[PDB]
Amino acid sequence: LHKEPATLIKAIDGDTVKLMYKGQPMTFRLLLVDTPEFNEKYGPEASAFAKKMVENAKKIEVEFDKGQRTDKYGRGLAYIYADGKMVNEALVRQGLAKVAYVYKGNNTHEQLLRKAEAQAKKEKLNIWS
Ligand SMILES: Cc1cn([C@H]2C[C@H](OP(=O)(O)O)[C@@H](COP(=O)(O)O)O2)c(=O)[nH]c1=O
Ligand SMILES: [Ca+2]
Repeated sequence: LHKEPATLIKAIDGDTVKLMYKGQPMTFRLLLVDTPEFNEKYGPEASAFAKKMVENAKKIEVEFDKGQRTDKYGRGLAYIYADGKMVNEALVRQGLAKVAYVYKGNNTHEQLLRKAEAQAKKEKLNIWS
């Protein structure tokens, strides 16, 4: 996989964010994770964590997987990096997201994320508390 440039337009919630990619505004949905909706338990904390991450970053990057790059709602599907750290992974590692929506052929970082989930679960963090 390859990291590509993007810039932040606006934080949205734990697992979606608005970025400019190839010069065009798009909403990205983070691959392989599910954060709680803002209205649910840990939703506000997931949103806050994801917002801090992308707002503090000097460099945002988008990494597509091998399969579909847009979902049925026209959201981009990608792994999002903030100053080299994967947002998808960081949410999971903090117990603010579950590994989820693992579809065949867009699952390159599955085992990396499951390893983070296991560690979050072990330390009983947030969702796992
Ligand atoms: C993460 C992801 C979500 N989706 C679709 C599945 C779900 O369909 P449904 O809306 O029919 O439940 C929805 C979940 O996104 P959200 O968790 O943002 O609601 O997005 C994909 O198709 N591919 C993906 O990789
Ligand atoms: Ca969600």
